[PDB]
Amino acid sequence: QLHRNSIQFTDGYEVKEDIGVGSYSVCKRCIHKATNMEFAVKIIDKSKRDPTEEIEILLRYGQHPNIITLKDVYDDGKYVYVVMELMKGGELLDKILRQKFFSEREASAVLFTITKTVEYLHAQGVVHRDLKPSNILYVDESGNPESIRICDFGFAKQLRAENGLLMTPCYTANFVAPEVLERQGYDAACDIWSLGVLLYTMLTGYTPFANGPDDTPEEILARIGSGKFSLSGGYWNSVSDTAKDLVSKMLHVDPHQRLTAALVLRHPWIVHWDQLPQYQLNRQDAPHLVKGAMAATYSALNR
Ligand SMILES: */C(=C(/C#N)C(N)=O)c1cccc(-c2cn[nH]c2)c1
Ligand code: NA
Repeated sequence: QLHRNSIQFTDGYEVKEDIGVGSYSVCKRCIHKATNMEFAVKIIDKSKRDPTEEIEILLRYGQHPNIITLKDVYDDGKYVYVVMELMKGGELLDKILRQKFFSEREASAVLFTITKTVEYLHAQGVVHRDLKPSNILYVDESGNPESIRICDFGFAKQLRAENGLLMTPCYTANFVAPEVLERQGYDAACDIWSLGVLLYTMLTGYTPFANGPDDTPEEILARIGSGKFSLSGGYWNSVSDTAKDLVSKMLHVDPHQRLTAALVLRHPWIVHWDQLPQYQLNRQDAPHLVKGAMAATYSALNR
């Protein structure tokens, strides 16, 4: 169902500064010349990536408030211009980490919102397969969890049958190759590991498997081969046992014994947050450092 037409992206929009990334494509700020409104547009090179899987996901699931919403799109025959909502409130992790007053009850509300979003996607047989915090942004500076948006679904995937059919993890019979009943069960928990990395970084101000952008890829991959990230002492003293127990299983090594989004939300730190610290978090603060550390962390994975 795509695509080409008379109208061109140019005709309805003014391009602007490059706002980030990217691997197979470049996102840039733009304006809708009619209303002079601000949007963001990811320009994918068809010769390189195939937008199909991503765009579809966005059409159906964009309705989700906490999911980046798809406001428009074109294909000029060369690239594919996907207009989604521009995010003013900046990066979520980056924002939150500069908050010297932030409480567990408050970090529980953020992660709740994020996992509730991911649980939905999971029952829909869709995996992001890139959850690194740079893809979770704030549509505005309201600082309310309802401004949270998950973004850049370029690397996500639907669960399909061997027949090429939409499917849900509920339905079973209709045939999909066996390895895909595998890679979906991983890619799902793989998202849950990444959320582990967000909650760990959120309660402390450092990422569990890297100190900084300079860490060797081997050492990061090495730290991970183990797990056994430290939940005691330092910035782990004043924190809760509950959340500590939570971060452990979200970050658990076995894709299996590791938590599922659905169970996460059932963990008492998420449900029982009202029993949780309303007071700030002694946290190492190097928002720049942490960012550069995460970057070092994911490159080691994917490269
Ligand atoms: C787009 C790229 C990234 N990352 C990509 N290849 O998807 C991008 C980069 C920064 C910010 C946005 C964005 C989307 N909505 N508002 C801002 C998109
Ligand atoms: Na949305």
